[PDB]
Amino acid sequence: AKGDPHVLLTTSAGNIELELDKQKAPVSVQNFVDYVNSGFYNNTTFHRVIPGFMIQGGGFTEQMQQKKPNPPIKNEADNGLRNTRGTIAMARTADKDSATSQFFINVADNAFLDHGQRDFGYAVFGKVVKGMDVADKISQVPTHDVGPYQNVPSKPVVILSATVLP
Repeated sequence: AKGDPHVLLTTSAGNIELELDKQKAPVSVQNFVDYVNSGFYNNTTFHRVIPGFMIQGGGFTEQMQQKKPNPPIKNEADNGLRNTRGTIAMARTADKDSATSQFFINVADNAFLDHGQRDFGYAVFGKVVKGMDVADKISQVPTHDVGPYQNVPSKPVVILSATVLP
């Protein structure tokens, strides 16, 4: 949510500004900023976009090659932050402590993703402060299947740069 560092994602579809919650999600925020500061997210894509749900990125190139990330981090989904529209959270696999570089932006209120009695859920670590219209736009682009992935934009939506703002 409202934490401290701001990050600008400049995409081929427009700009999205993030505010990261360093107080509630210290490990997730540090992890994310290290990826941005190292240039990791430059030329990755939003490889999975689902209208009325979310858009996910930070892992693959245009050619759907997967970049090699750093080691996985502990899940901070029990920090009280919820997966409401306009928040950013960490994607992961089956194990709760499996998140690496991939993140998603909620374009709707997705409470079934929240930490709860049935599942540990997905860690929220910031919010979109500018450019939700862009996030909406990206979620609505034509998609198709590539390899084992569905909902891949037919025309790649590229993160051309990601930078921590002063």
